[PDB]
Amino acid sequence: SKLVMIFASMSGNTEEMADHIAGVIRETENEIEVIDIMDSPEASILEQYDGIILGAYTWGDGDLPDDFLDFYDAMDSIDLTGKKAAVFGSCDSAYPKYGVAVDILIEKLQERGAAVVLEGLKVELTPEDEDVEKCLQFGAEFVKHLS
Ligand SMILES: Cc1cc2nc3c(=O)[nH]c(=O)nc-3n(C[C@H](O)[C@H](O)[C@H](O)COP(=O)(O)O)c2cc1C
Ligand SMILES: OC[C@H]1O[C@H](O)[C@H](O)[C@@H](O)[C@@H]1O
Repeated sequence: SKLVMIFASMSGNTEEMADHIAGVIRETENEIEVIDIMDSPEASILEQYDGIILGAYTWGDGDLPDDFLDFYDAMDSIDLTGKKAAVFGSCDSAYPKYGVAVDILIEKLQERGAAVVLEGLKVELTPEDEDVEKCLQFGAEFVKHLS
């Protein structure tokens, strides 16, 4: 199957997670295109993939990264019925609205008809060894839902 991952990372923590998850998926008989939100992908591309993984840190007052805002708006016009999806991100418990960008992106995927097949994966700041193993389990469990 053909998969897409779109991630946002300012300081590198969510990108570390993205690279682990994608590297695990690449050891299966599936292809994945990993795209940084800074490179301005259009949301319509999500319609062309069998599975979708989004990654995002949380910013400001429990908001999406600034660079995700246009893409998020454009998601109101796409049809994701049938697709398998999941979301991850790095987080900081110095903030009350912890990792809520993950929850916001999950909600939007649900609204557009995607089957969200995993709980959101939240890691505190830079992954430690146990967090890295959680990234491996996320990728392995995601693939199981593909046909
Ligand atoms: C201005 C600012 C606001 C933030 N607001 C939140 C927040 O509401 N909730 C949260 O979990 N983290 C918040 N964070 C923490 C980042 O999401 C966290 O540092 C994360 O590791 C960044 O991921 P990245 O390395 O991929 O950029 C905020 C960080 C900054 C700098
Ligand atoms: O493409 C836009 C439309 O897509 C779907 O029909 C949504 O359910 C609807 O809320 C939205 O207006």
